[PDB]
Amino acid sequence: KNSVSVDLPGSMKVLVSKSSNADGKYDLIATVDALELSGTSDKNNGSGVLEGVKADASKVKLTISDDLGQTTLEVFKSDGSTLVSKKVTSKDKSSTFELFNEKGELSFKLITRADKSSTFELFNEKGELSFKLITRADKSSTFELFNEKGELSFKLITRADKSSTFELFNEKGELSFKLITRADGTRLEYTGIKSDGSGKAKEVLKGYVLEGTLTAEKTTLVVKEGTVTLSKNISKSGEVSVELNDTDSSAATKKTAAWNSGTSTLTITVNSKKTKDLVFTSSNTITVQQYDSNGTSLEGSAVEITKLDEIKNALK
Amino acid sequence: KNSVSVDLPGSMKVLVSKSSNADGKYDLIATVDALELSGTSDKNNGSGVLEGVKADASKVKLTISDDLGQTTLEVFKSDGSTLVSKKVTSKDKSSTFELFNEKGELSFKLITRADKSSTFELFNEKGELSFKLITRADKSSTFELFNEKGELSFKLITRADKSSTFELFNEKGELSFKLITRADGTRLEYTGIKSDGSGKAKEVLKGYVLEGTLTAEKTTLVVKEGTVTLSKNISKSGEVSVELNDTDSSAATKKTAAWNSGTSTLTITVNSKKTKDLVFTSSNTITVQQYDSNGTSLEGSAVEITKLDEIKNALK
Repeated sequence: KNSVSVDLPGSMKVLVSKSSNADGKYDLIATVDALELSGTSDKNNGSGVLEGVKADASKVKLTISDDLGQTTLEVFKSDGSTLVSKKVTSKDKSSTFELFNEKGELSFKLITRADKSSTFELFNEKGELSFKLITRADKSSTFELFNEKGELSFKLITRADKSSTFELFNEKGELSFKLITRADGTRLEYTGIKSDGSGKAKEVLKGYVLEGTLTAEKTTLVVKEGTVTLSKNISKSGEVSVELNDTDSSAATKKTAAWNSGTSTLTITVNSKKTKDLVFTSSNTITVQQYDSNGTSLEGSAVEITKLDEIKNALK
Repeated sequence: KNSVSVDLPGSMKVLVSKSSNADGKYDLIATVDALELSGTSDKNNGSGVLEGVKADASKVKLTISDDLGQTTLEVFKSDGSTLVSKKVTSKDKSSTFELFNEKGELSFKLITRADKSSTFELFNEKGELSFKLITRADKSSTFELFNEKGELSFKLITRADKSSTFELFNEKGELSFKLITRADGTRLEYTGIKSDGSGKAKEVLKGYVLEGTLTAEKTTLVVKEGTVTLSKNISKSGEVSVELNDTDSSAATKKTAAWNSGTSTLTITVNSKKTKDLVFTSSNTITVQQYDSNGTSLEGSAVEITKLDEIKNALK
């Protein structure tokens, strides 16, 4: 009737009486949704057990630890045993919530972190895990889906800059198809992936697309023109490196190339003179600039390429 | 060899040869991803069929309708029968896309409407719906998860203003649990929903919660103090209306109340004078203001209630 209001983990509040009762203990009052829960503690700091019974004989039990460092809120059906919901909170939430179905079986679990990381686990009518939503502080995401065989059937990975990774899984739960949408809407598509992770690959750029294969730790993309093969390689890391071979054997026309990962530039040489620099830009575009008749300095401006034809023209 | 470019549905380009080929027909060129497609048409406008073979013998077929109003893009495996992918675009995107597994069965289907809108659909083992994502033009997204019988298992709706509806379904795919989160963070939840819509309902406001019942047409939330019941009804749509009954028989003390929906104000009367205005606001708060001793005008300011007890003091 006169006493203090302490705060509790979860932004809940408890009023403790500052004067004992018959048994030397202290009265607790707290309002869960619309019920006024009450209890008795030896302690006088707001810790203890509070219980209440709903208009529909539904039991509510609220436990606060000695050091006010944890709260458990349990709701039971009218038989005081099979539960409706369970919420556990420390600091600074740090949280775990559980909703059960009308049957007392678990329907979903939400684990919420201090930084505000979610892991959402949802459970199906058979008691298995159907899907999972992971969210980390920066809002980047993982949506995982499962099937009868207790394996992945689909996964979407989002990053706050839009960029995503889209995956589909085969009969045995092995990856068979992957689509990586970049920042700028450029895409890498992987198809027919095998148990050993080999497959077909395809890079969709602005106005043209490059094709090739998937292996071990790399993707190899290839453009052919007469006797020349230009290769773009993307490693496990996402390391881009470029190479060129020419089967033509006459030192007058044979192209040879040098790659410089520092500047992301492939330099083509013919007849001991530099001819072109191909630049692989951080905007997932290629540019092409020619050198002088000396092959010592670059002339004009770098030219942004539009279509596979122009890539082939620089290889001619 | 080549002479005149034409633009096509689904951001493509065809090179039609001005003047006939070797037989009155016209030669056509288009580049689908990394492949040169070639064809011959009667018409010289950019219409016709273009085929080609990938390096892995997969076959590509581009069909452009005679008026340039439909394109059809298809990829087969070697064998030219079992499809890899099928895109059909029109005026003006307006497009459906389809992807098939290694067996030629359908894996996903993306339909994108003219107004940038889109339904996405994912399939399982016996080619039936696992999930659907429907995104309307104004961003509003809808996620639908189906159980292994193709009844609903989970549904999530996010409106343009971040307000949402979260729904869970039972073994018969009837709704059992509904969570409406409003734009302001307040919530309406409904549990144990039966096959006729009835259930328990809660409204989580800032500081307190009101409890009561759901019915085929309406929510009814109920606070009692002594002989008096105050009822908040939220409708089929979402119209709030409030009513008050007092079982008290003495005219000296019995409350009666007038609802005024245009102002969202409940006015309580006792002994033929007005006493209080409960005002239900568009911020989902309640406020109380007393009348002067005449019961003819309002004294002081309106006070915002922060907990249930207060509503209940108001009702004494």
